[PDB]
Amino acid sequence: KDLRKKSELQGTALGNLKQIYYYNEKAKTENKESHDQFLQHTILFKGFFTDHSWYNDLLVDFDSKDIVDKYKGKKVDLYGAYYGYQCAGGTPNKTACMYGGVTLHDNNRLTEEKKVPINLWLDGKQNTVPLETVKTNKKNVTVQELDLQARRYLQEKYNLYNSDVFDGKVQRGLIVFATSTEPSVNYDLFGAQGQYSNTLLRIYRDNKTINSENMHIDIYLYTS
Ligand SMILES: [Zn+2]
Repeated sequence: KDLRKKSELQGTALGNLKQIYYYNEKAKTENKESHDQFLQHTILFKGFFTDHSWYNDLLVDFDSKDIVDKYKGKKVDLYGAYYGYQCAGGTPNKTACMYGGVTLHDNNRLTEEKKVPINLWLDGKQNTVPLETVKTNKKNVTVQELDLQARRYLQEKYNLYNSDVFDGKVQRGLIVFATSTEPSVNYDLFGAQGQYSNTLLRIYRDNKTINSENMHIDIYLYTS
C-alpha cells in the first residue's frame, strides 16, 4: 500500500499517460553516435529521424554532465518515448525530446531475444502473462524499454490509464523490476509528476540500466 490513487491524478494527466504508453510511437535505433550537445546534461542527435514527417533531430536529456560523458562519442542504441511539446535545442520547430533510453552498443547483443518473465497480481489473485509480452536484445537494458512494453500490456489487458467510465477498474498499481545482482527498481504506476510529457517522462532521466540476464518483473494491481 501507499501507492498513489488513480483519482489523485487530475484531468489531462491520465489521458497523457495513455497517450504515452499506448498511442504514441517510440524511438528505436541501433549503432548511433554523437558528440553534439545543447546543454551539458544532454546529447543532440541531428538527423535522428529520416522518414518522420515533422521531426528531424533528437535531444536526449540526462541526469548530469557525468552521465553524458559516458555515451558522448560512443556508439549507442536508443530505445524510448519522445515528445515535441516544450522541446527545443536542435533544428528549430523540428526537434523531439526524450529522457534516457541510451545504452552502449558494442558488446550488448544477445545471441537470442530474451523474454522477460512477468508475475502479475490483481487484488492478490495471480494472473498468467504470456512470455512474448516483454523482450529485449540487450545484455544491459534501460528500465524504460521494459517499462514501455509492460505498461502497454497493462493498457490493452486492463485499460490501465482509461477513465473509470471507459472500464478502468485498477485504482492503484506498482511495477517492480527485480534483479539478483542489485536492489529492485519499482514505479508507482500512478505516480508520474505533472500533466504533460516533458514532466511525466522525467522518470526515465536517470537512464537507469539493469542486467536482463536472469531477471523478472513483478506487477501488483488493485481495483481499490
Ligand atoms: Zn519478484
